[PDB]
Amino acid sequence: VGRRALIVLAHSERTSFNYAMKEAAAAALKKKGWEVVESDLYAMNFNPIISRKDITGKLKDPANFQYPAESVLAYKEGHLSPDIVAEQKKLEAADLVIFQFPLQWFGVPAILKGWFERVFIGEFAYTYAAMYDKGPFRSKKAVLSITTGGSGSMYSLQGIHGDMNVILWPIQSGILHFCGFQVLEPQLTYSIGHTPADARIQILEGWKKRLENIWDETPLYFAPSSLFDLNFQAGFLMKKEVQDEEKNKKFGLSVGHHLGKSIPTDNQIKARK
Amino acid sequence: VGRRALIVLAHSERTSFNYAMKEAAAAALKKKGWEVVESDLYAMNFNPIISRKDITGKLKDPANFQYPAESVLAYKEGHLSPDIVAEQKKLEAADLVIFQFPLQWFGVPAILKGWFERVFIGEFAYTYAAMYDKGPFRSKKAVLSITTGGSGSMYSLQGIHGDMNVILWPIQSGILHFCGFQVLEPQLTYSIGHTPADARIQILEGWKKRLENIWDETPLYFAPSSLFDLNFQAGFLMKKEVQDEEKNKKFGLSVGHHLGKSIPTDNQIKARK
Ligand SMILES: Cc1cc2nc3c(=O)[nH]c(=O)nc-3n(C[C@H](O)[C@H](O)[C@H](O)COP(=O)(O)OP(=O)(O)OC[C@H]3O[C@@H](n4cnc5c(N)ncnc54)[C@H](O)[C@@H]3O)c2cc1C
Ligand SMILES: Cc1cc2nc3c(=O)[nH]c(=O)nc-3n(C[C@H](O)[C@H](O)[C@H](O)COP(=O)(O)OP(=O)(O)OC[C@H]3O[C@@H](n4cnc5c(N)ncnc54)[C@H](O)[C@@H]3O)c2cc1C
Ligand SMILES: Cn1c(CCCO)c(CO)c2c1C(=O)C=C(N1CC1)C2=O
Ligand SMILES: Cn1c(CCCO)c(CO)c2c1C(=O)C=C(N1CC1)C2=O
Repeated sequence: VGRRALIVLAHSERTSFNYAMKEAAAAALKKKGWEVVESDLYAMNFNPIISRKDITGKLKDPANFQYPAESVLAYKEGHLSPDIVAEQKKLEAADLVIFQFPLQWFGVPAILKGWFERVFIGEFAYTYAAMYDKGPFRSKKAVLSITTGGSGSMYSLQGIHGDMNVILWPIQSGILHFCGFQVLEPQLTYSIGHTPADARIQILEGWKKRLENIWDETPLYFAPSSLFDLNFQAGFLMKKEVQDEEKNKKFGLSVGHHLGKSIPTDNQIKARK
Repeated sequence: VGRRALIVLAHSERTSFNYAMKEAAAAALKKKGWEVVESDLYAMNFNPIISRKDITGKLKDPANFQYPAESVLAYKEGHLSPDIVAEQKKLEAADLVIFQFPLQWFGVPAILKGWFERVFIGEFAYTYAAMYDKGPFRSKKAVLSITTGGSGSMYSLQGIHGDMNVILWPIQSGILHFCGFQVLEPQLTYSIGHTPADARIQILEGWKKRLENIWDETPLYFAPSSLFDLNFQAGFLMKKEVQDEEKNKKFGLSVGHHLGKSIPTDNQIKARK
């Protein structure tokens, strides 16, 4: 189970609904007996820009600096900047990780994106030998609580912005599942700017009612790494046997693995698949 | 045609392939007679975090600060941070806009994301009344020149990362096209870290050769806003007449508008559709 949760919030105002959402989760998890730790990126004067300054030790190759390799070495020998180290310590402790933020340009706010780049360092958050389902965070669960200005119909299959499921894919699969995370269903609150005071209060309570059994939820579906040949020679491609088996299938496995066929409904929004 | 071009580079090292790619682009356009401006975000020590400080004048509601509204107001009254305004002037002057950068966590670097968040202010870059093809940058053309660590196979339909087209969509559609931009085929250079010196040399040459007739290229396909009911009351949904004619089509219109059907091949990578 999970006695410990980490809530990462990416918003500058104590007056925003996101802040309200953060407080709601905290109070709800605490009442249930969780240990809650927060990462208010803005209140932390958080630096979102990767650079050589993330390494306090001596680079192996100062003339041609390469972040991936350098930050790994830094991780292994113990000389990553003190702030990155402190977030890595929170992640390691946490069972549940809650990412609370407002949608900004079809994605996560620059400051939170930076958090991922500087914190989710190789060896720590992922390895090529243990990708996705076999990643380091496989015993953890992650959820995204997003707020938007645009209504929900704008993000439907016929909505001008298009299918939200496509927007969520890069984040939930690309960042979260890749490191081993079990991604739970996203908490999506559309057009929070056009929501009556009474509705908003219910949203807060709904969020809290959910967090009471958050750990027992069945996570979103992602194609297992067992269906792919996990090696550079093979190109990390889906096993031939698997390709043949799926040719008889109507729907693709996920949004990223739509396989030219149809995408199973709300693959990145609803579980059970 | 276009005489002016702006290149936004999002990389810290001048020894990187990205910097080399940016220099090639510059050289090539200049030889063909273009005015070339650059935004080396790392070199500029660019501030990517949106805050109330992006507004130098008097806010309208300082105690309940809402970025979207306040920032549009500062734009219209002219009290947007000087640095943001300097970048805005670069966009207004450019016909072509090239975005050079390494893929990081299935998206653009945090420093570029922030650049979008702070420079693409309402009214200036977009208006809900002039969405997508009718956006402010409709006479401009934008291109993504991306470098990757993973191989092209990893991002094929049967690769572990799944379709690259899905990763491209939120950026090319949600950010660039939403603002009016005519998005041109991305320049995708895979596993650049595992590419021979000679190969890298030719890559640089093909980019330069491409930039010679870049303006004459037919852009990627996006469903035109004429197909959707552009009004809140309607929820910005596809017109019924249009939904009806598409019922018999086998393919969806694009990645975001797959419509539960089959996404046309390389909708976000190859033009003509
Ligand atoms: C740079 C940028 C890019 C954006 N890009 C997109 C995009 O691509 N797609 C999109 O859809 N949207 C986009 N948006 C809009 C953004 O998603 C919304 O403005 C944001 O989600 C609104 O929520 P908020 O919590 O930040 O703040 P607020 O707008 O303040 O709204 C919260 C509301 O709830 C009220 N409230 C606060 N606390 C409480 C409480 N405890 N109880 C009850 N009510 C409360 C507030 O008074 C307010 O009316 C963008 C915004 C920015 C700044
Ligand atoms: C935080 C982070 C997240 C990442 N996330 C992802 C991800 O989600 N997906 C993914 O696929 N990758 C990812 N990557 C990897 C990244 O995309 C690659 O490391 C990057 O694209 C490599 O290119 P480069 O130009 O930055 O630099 P470099 O690694 O330096 O490589 C350029 C190569 O070309 C050589 N070179 C330089 N200039 C020239 C020239 N003029 N002519 C010929 N050769 C030259 C260099 O010596 C070197 O060997 C991530 C990296 C980081 C740091
Ligand atoms: C800032 N902002 C708001 C909210 C406005 C509330 O005042 C909305 C919702 O329509 C939106 C934005 C914005 O910057 C970009 C939007 N395009 C990418 C999809 C968008 O829909
Ligand atoms: C740093 N890095 C490299 C490059 C390594 C070059 O040796 C690759 C390519 O496999 C990758 C990364 C990285 O940080 C994260 C990756 N996950 C999001 C998909 C990835 O594929």
